[PDB]
Amino acid sequence: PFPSAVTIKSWVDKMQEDLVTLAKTASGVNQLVDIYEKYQDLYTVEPNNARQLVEIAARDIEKLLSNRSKALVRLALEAEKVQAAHQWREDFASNEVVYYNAKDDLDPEKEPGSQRIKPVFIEDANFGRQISYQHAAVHIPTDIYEGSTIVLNELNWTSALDEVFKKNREEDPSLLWQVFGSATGLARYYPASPWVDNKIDLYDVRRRPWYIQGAASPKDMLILVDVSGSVSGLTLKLIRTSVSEMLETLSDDDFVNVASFNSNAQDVSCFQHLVQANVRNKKVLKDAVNNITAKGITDYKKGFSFAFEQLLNYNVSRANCNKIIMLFTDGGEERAQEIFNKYNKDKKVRVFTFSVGQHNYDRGPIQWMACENKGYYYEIPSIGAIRINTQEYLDVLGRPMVLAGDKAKQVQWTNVYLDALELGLVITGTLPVFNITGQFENKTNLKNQLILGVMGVDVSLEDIKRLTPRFTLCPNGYYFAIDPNGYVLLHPNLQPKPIGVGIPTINSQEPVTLDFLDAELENDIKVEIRNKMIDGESGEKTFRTLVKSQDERYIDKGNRTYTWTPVNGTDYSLALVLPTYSFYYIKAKLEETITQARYSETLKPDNFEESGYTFIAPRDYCNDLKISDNNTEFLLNFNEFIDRKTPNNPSCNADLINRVLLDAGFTNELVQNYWSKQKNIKGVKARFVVTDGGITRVYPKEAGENWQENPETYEDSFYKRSLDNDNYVFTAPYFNKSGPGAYESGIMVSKAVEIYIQGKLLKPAVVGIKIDVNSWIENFTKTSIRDPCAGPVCDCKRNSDVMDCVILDDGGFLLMANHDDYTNQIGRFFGEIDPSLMRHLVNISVYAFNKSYDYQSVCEPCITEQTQYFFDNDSKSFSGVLDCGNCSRIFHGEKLMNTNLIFIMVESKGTCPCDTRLLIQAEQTSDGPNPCDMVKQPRYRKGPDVCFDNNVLEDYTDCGGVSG
Ligand SMILES: *[C@@H]1O[C@H](CO)[C@@H](O[C@@H]2O[C@H](CO)[C@@H](O[C@@H]3O[C@H](CO)[C@@H](O)[C@H](O)[C@H]3NC(C)=O)[C@H](O)[C@H]2NC(C)=O)[C@H](O)[C@H]1NC(C)=O
Ligand SMILES: *[C@@H]1O[C@H](CO)[C@@H](O[C@@H]2O[C@H](CO)[C@@H](O)[C@H](O)[C@H]2NC(C)=O)[C@H](O)[C@H]1NC(C)=O
Ligand SMILES: *[C@@H]1O[C@H](CO)[C@@H](O[C@@H]2O[C@H](CO)[C@@H](O)[C@H](O)[C@H]2NC(C)=O)[C@H](O)[C@H]1NC(C)=O
Ligand SMILES: *[C@@H]1O[C@H](CO)[C@@H](O[C@@H]2O[C@H](CO)[C@@H](O)[C@H](O)[C@H]2NC(C)=O)[C@H](O)[C@H]1NC(C)=O
Ligand SMILES: *[C@@H]1O[C@H](CO)[C@@H](O)[C@H](O)[C@H]1NC(C)=O
Ligand SMILES: [Ca+2]
Repeated sequence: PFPSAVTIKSWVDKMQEDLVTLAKTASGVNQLVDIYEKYQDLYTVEPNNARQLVEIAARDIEKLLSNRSKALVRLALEAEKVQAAHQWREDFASNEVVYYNAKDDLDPEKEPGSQRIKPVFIEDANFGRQISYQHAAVHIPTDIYEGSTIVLNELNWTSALDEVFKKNREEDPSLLWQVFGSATGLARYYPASPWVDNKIDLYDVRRRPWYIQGAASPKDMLILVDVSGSVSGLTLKLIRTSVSEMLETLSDDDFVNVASFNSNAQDVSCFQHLVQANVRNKKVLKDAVNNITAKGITDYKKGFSFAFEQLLNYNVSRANCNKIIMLFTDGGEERAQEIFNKYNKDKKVRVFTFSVGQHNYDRGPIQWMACENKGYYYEIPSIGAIRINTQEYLDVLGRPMVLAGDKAKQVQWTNVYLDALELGLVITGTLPVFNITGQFENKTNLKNQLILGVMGVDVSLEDIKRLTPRFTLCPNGYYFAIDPNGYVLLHPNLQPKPIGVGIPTINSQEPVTLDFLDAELENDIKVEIRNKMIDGESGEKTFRTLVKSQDERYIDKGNRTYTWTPVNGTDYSLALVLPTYSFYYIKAKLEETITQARYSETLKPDNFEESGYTFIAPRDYCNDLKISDNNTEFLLNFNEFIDRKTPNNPSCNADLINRVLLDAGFTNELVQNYWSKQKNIKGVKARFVVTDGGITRVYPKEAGENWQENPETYEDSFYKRSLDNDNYVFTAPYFNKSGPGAYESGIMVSKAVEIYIQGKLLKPAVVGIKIDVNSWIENFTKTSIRDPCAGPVCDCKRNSDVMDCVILDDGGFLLMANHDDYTNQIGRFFGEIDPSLMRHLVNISVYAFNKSYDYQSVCEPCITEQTQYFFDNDSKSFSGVLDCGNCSRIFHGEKLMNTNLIFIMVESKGTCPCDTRLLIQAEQTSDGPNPCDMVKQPRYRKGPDVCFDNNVLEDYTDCGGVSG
């Protein structure tokens, strides 16, 4: 029969007592506590003033960005002057311009006016590529010829930029790239490196996001696509491709909507008013455009009366400047003067008309439409012209800002994106270069209304991470930065991968934009904090929050303090996250050389046998010291650097080395004093200790090989979980993996060491014990059953036909069970085993499911969706019958004290046959939030407030029709 409540309570208490006493008397929690207090005077406890740390880091970031901006300013000034001094030569001798071309074979062994350079590249670990500091490299795309009179002249006058490149690199030796995009297509970057290796190069500097950002202002684009009968065939395909390519030239500050009209206008997609050009809204628009079919009779007066009306909707968020209309058609007869005179008579909306396809229609009304209203006229007769014709409109948009003068020259930083030359995540500062030919004397201003190009300097996210040190903080603490759009400049979750836009269809260029709410669990307080950081305010917030574990299988509850201050002079805002225990940290004392030598003796490779297999985190301690992926090489390197020259050396971080050696001494003292006394423990497979300061030691040698955790202590998930929890934490092993299962490695349970210096609280180290599966299962079996209770089993035997005994963790994964096949399935989620039982537990509020979306994830032909189950009711007791289909199974669940395990004893599914749709806990490729519903309630984003959208001097006489 079903055991009584007092009997099962006693049974759970016995199992608890056994496990907790084994863990406490095997891993020396009190032992390390006593060691830490009684080895005082070798360290001091220093405060962590968040208001000071975040301000210092913000000031450092501001200084770095000002350094990066001064180079742009001086480069732009020099380029403007050199263009002002240039003479337009036409007769170029075969050797008059000298450059590298950055795309020629280095060994040709062999032009109209150019002489190539054979440069020398040695190496540079700062870039990873092979670079030359002697001269700059020029990239000319495949389409544009390098012998044209328009390209040779720039190849000549831009040659003066190399001196300023060298001057900037010698003033600030940390400059990565210094690129000068040109209006003709060529790009000049200072460190001479070969271009990226069918290998055809489609790169065009005039389409990169930084160039587009620096060449114009945020736009309000409304593409108007003609879908009448006449555009059927090749014209429709060209229109679709051209619209997609035009959508590709849009940033997050830009708002766009695509409409269509044969005889009555309609929105092409679910959007109705306007959407910002994210990576997802753009995909929605592209798919809706690719679904377009052509049928009907053209009606311009009903399409423009629709475009102008959606350009007047102010209930929604928009860039509120540069209201432009794109007309994609073939040709017609109606110019529709009445519509323009009615809607746009003061001429505040630009109109760009495109004549797509190969035909013989009247290209007359559309040229007049692009002429009367501000705009330019384009013709796309083939796929080749699509790129240039779609990218050219920025030249037209750039006139107001150049006419503004030396007021639009403001440095703007792009979103995080993967570098073209493979440096990883970078951000580029952009400064436009104006045309000042004949500036001193008021003679020429007709062609001075077009930009020469955009200057750009790249700063890597590694620099910004280096400006924010994290090793004085607890692993749970971290830094993050937010831009006005809400995306993260810095975040631990952010990874160098393109953002998943949707489910991968069967059979790097895009910016990496990850929102703050999409990098952590969304919470009500975290939205207010995000809004405050966007507004640019400084404040403190302490609140209870749910934090996802690093392994992403668990959710644990902790106290966190958010401190944020704006990076003044820059749109970005910086914030610091600190748990309560992280407010105080241990700083190692200088001590003496004898102590350093004694501590260095501990972790030598020959000393593994006594100390245990030692892991050292790959943290850079010296500039010459090189971190390695394999921990053995790094440990050998650290040993030889410490022993060979000095424990403390110039150009090395004294604090980090002192902390590491102090931790090594503490760990060796622990092991030799306590662990060595008990050579073998029946319940314990292995004893390991993980300590802040990047050292990990496990006593058994076989366990060291079995140990699969990250060498870095901060990256360990179990370490962070033990920090968050004040009780013993059990970590479920991985199931059906290449790594050894929980039969040779055991079950990992970890308890955090708590230190009380003065009244302060410190949690420097975490200890763990690996539990033998065999000892655990036999102990679980013997205590559960009562020998004289009854003939039929009152509790589970080794293989109970009826009664089922399984103990679960907070995540719900199975750690121990009576059944043999269940024990073969240790480490698996308890779903796929008794899914109806899990659904009942969730329904009665035993576990709480919280789902999220990972956007930077890779699948097999993407956004995935993850689920993470946690305990949510702190009631130690739950019972009930399952009320199964036509039946009912009785269960009782008791949680095992501190250890956090939960034992549930229920009947087998033979008794009451329920349905088994599994409750899966993995990540399943799932498309993310519907964009259509998310645009109705947008998030809060601050927007640039500097727009140059009109000047009255602007000469709109270059409309294009006349010049063709
Ligand atoms: C655009 O191309 C032109 C051709 O290379 C360059 O103009 C030439 O610059 C040369 C620099 O070596 C000048 O040579 C020197 O000029 C001085 C006058 O200061 C004279 O004594 C000599 O002609 C000569 N001597 C020296 C000191 O080497 C050429 O006079 C000059 N003229 C030509 C041939 O066009 C420009 O440099 C280039 N533009 C930019 C901005 O780089
Ligand atoms: C950035 O500079 C601003 C200047 O506006 C600083 O803000 C000032 O802070 C000082 C003392 O902290 C006060 O005397 C001023 O009244 C503040 N001005 C305000 C309210 O804007 C700010 O300290 C700097 N921020 C950083 C990151 O150091
Ligand atoms: C939203 O925009 C629409 C048009 O874009 C406008 O509709 C008005 O709605 C209010 C109340 O909802 C009513 O007075 C009328 O239906 C509309 N006003 C007019 C045309 O007189 C309005 O600008 C916005 N609606 C709201 C919610 O204010
Ligand atoms: C994720 O977990 C949190 C904490 O359990 C959820 O918040 C609770 O939701 C339940 C109902 O699901 C309410 O009864 C509680 O009052 C909520 N607590 C708080 C503090 O709001 C949260 O709703 C879960 N879901 C997601 C996906 O966010
Ligand atoms: C700014 O550059 C100066 C030299 O130009 C340098 O001393 C300083 O460290 C730089 N600031 C940074 C990189 O934060
Ligand atoms: Ca037609």
